[PDB]
Amino acid sequence: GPSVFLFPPKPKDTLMISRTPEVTCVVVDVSHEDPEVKFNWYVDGVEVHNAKTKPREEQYNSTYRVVSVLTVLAQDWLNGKEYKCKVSNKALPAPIEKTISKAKGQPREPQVYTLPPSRDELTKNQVSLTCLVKGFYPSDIAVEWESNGQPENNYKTTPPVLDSDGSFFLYSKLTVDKSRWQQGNVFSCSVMHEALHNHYTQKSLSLS
Amino acid sequence: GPSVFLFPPKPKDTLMISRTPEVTCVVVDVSHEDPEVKFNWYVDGVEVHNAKTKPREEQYNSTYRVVSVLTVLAQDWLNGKEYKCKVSNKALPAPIEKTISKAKGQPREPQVYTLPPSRDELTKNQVSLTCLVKGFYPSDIAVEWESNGQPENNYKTTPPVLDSDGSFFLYSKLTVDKSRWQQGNVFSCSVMHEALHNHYTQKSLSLS
Ligand SMILES: *[C@@H]1O[C@H](CO[C@@H]2O[C@@H](C)[C@@H](O)[C@@H](O)[C@@H]2O)[C@@H](O[C@@H]2O[C@H](CO)[C@@H](O[C@@H]3O[C@H](CO[C@H]4O[C@H](CO)[C@@H](O)[C@H](O)[C@@H]4O[C@@H]4O[C@H](CO)[C@@H](O)[C@H](O)[C@H]4NC(C)=O)[C@@H](O)[C@H](O[C@H]4O[C@H](CO)[C@@H](O)[C@H](O)[C@@H]4O[C@@H]4O[C@H](CO)[C@@H](O)[C@H](O)[C@H]4NC(C)=O)[C@@H]3O)[C@H](O)[C@H]2NC(C)=O)[C@H](O)[C@H]1NC(C)=O
Ligand SMILES: *[C@@H]1O[C@H](CO[C@@H]2O[C@@H](C)[C@@H](O)[C@@H](O)[C@@H]2O)[C@@H](O[C@@H]2O[C@H](CO)[C@@H](O[C@@H]3O[C@H](CO[C@H]4O[C@H](CO)[C@@H](O)[C@H](O)[C@@H]4O[C@@H]4O[C@H](CO)[C@@H](O)[C@H](O)[C@H]4NC(C)=O)[C@@H](O)[C@H](O[C@H]4O[C@H](CO)[C@@H](O)[C@H](O)[C@@H]4O[C@@H]4O[C@H](CO)[C@@H](O)[C@H](O)[C@H]4NC(C)=O)[C@@H]3O)[C@H](O)[C@H]2NC(C)=O)[C@H](O)[C@H]1NC(C)=O
Repeated sequence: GPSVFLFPPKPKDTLMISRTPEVTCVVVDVSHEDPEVKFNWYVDGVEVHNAKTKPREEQYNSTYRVVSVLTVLAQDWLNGKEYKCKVSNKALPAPIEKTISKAKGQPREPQVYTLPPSRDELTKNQVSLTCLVKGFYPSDIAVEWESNGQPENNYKTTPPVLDSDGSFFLYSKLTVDKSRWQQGNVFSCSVMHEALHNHYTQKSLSLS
Repeated sequence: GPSVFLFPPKPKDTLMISRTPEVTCVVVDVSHEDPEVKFNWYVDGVEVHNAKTKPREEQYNSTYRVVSVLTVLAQDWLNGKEYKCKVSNKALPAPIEKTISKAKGQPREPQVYTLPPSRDELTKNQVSLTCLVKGFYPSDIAVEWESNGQPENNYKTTPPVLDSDGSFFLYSKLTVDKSRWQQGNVFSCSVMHEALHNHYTQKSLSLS
């Protein structure tokens, strides 16, 4: 048979003014001769109807893949509303409810430190810039790098890791031409998280 | 019905002289009235019999959980031998083969930089020490921290992240009493990876 998966809004969507955060009910594994599902959504059990079943797109496993999407208020998600996606299907002898909400636990304000490349790393053509972002709850957050109010292309962020004190940390690495870090050039780590002021801070980092 | 999961040896096991690296065939979801499985193992298809079905231990889902374990040569794994765990079960109308070997691709020697805590982090009681370990392949690796030839207890390592250039990176964070980092005290990041010399390097980091 099948199995149902539920996914939460994106950090940036819920912590930014004019975005469109949404929850995404992914039904995977559907049998051809019975490929019709049926979604009924609920916010805190209260049945809401901003549904959006995006018609049934195809796959490889000789099976199938139906998906709904429910737009939702940012302050809704942040205030811990529960979002029950109720799948009703013919081929199943029972629906498959799957609830999910924000993570409860006390929010925690991330500390952000930016870290210059190790003296040794100069021997290369491109150098690494490190953003440490520790001690935060819940795990949802969003990191980004820029310079001159312009995004940077070459950075990659580790996913959050459960720290020893039940909070999270993570690093985001930025890579640049060694020439740039030298000169004087200034670069910024931007973090977006619940527990932050205006949900947003930004630490710079450069050369002395 | 069920589903089968296969897991590879641990990094340290295969890159260290006298360890006992093993592959672990985890059969999850077993029916009570038909809870008997059968494993037949193969190294590169050649059937080997260092099997080890650890009798069937229990669970919660009103289902079931049978497991085998096959010891194996370190240089075997590192040389890309393929390890087919063949599950034969009654309740299934077909076995469930699941192959897995080392990751193919050209091994790549990790660069290791250690990073002191950001000037601002001194306002706290405990300080963070960073190990950057980048540009390596395959993803298997093992990090560890110590001081005075003694392990440290408070560190946590991110899992490897796919970098832009098809290699991996990761950081390992070590936490210490601010008092220690000060003094003069020296700390070491220890890395164990295929592409390394003797499969092992270790960079130190301290105060000037
Ligand atoms: C054949 O049918 C389908 C078709 O899939 C096709 O074949 C497979 C093999 C792949 O090659 C596909 O590329 C290909 O299209 C197969 O369907 C798959 O089914 C498996 C399970 O049977 C699913 O694995 C799950 O993955 C989720 C999260 O995965 C995201 O990223 C995956 C890529 O790695 C991607 O596959 C998923 O679609 C999903 O996609 C994400 O979608 C959102 C949309 O906005 C996006 O933001 C993401 O970026 C996007 N990612 C991508 C790349 O698309 C994983 O979380 C599930 O496991 C969780 O839950 C399990 C318990 O239910 C638990 O055991 C796990 O440990 C894990 O637990 C989670 O842990 C963390 C907390 O730290 C957190 O993630 C969760 O909160 C927590 N969950 C819970 C509730 O505990 C799960 O493993 C795939 O989703 C699915 N593939 C696709 C594309 O849907 C299927 O394999 C075949 N049929 C079979 C079984 O024979
Ligand atoms: C009855 O209960 C048990 C309890 O399990 C869980 O318990 C509760 C608390 C919740 O978390 C529930 O989500 C869940 O019920 C269920 O047993 C579970 O079975 C599910 C699905 O059958 C498993 O999900 C998979 O997890 C594996 C990894 O599992 C390791 O790590 C887990 C968390 O980190 C841990 O819980 C496991 O114990 C296990 O631990 C490892 O064990 C070995 C043994 O020695 C050890 O050596 C390792 O060191 C150790 N790992 C460590 C360090 O933690 C994961 O691999 C699977 O994800 C891949 O496959 C999915 C297939 O569905 C796919 O959806 C994913 O996207 C993902 O994709 C893979 O990507 C890799 C990339 O390299 C690739 O190699 C694979 O080919 C590819 N696989 C694909 C696509 O198929 C998967 O998420 C649970 O782990 C397992 N739980 C336990 C306790 O074992 C059981 O299902 C329940 N009955 C039901 C629901 O019917």
